[PDB]
Amino acid sequence: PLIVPYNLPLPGGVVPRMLITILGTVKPNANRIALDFQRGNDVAFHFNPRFNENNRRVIVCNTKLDNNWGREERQSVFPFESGKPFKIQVLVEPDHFKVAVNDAHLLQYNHRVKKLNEISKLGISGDIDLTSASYTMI
Ligand SMILES: OC[C@H]1O[C@@H](SC[C@@H](O)Cn2cc(-c3cccc(F)c3)nn2)[C@H](O)[C@@H](n2cc(-c3cccc(F)c3)nn2)[C@H]1O
Repeated sequence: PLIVPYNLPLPGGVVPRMLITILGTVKPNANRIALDFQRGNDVAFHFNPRFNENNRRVIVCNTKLDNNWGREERQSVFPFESGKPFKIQVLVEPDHFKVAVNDAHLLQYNHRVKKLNEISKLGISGDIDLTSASYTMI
């Protein structure tokens, strides 16, 4: 494969028990990946693996409101590797997004944007070959 950046519409927004699955492969020498769950111009949930921030690998999560980034939430557990295939699963739960990578729980992100049914796009960006992006209800 899909063209990156990729826009996946989420019809009617998100809702608890919606599971979003992203399959791809990290490029060689990757620097960054981003998933952006968007409410119009706002980013309800930005999930941003950084492969070289001051020579460290870190996951940064944040929200962008009225074009302003908020307070970052950081996770140093880092399950991605340059050149390797991955699966990201984002399960919407009542009070947070729950993220697993390669079937292992990674992090939760509490809902800052609370109009879940207005979070109606997922952008997928950065240093990946994107194989598929889809959603289902569990
Ligand atoms: O906030 C999140 C934002 O970050 C900024 S970079 C600056 C901050 O990182 C500053 N900062 C440090 C800290 C902090 C807090 C505690 C400890 C600590 F060490 C540090 N708190 N704030 C970044 O451009 C943003 N962005 C990334 C992308 C993007 C586009 C395409 C592909 C892709 F993969 C990503 N588009 N926009 C977005 O990721």
